[PDB]
Amino acid sequence: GPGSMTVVTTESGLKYEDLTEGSGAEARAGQTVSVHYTGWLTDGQKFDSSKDRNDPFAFVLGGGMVIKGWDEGVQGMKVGGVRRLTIPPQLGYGARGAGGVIPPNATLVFEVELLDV
Repeated sequence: GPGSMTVVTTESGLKYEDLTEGSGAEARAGQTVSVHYTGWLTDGQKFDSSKDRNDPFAFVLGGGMVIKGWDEGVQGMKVGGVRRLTIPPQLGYGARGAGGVIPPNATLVFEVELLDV
């Protein structure tokens, strides 16, 4: 209403939006935690959903198997927290893209949800 639909952008260029506040503990650099990522196309079509495959992305805050948006969200989110990270095709898959599912010049959205720390 007063300005909740705001858009944040880091030095990298990516943009994300807070979905829900976590009701547990916050993650810390060097700590291992398990989170779920929900892929979404520019139209809103879910091309990827680890939640459906029960394959939660578990890693330590500070690794190198994720993107700035992920790290940034991990260094602040808490157990049960929900954060939507939106990254462009230039800072995401690349000018090459995946293939049909996620072509170039197409922004991709990912929903990160903290499961446990």
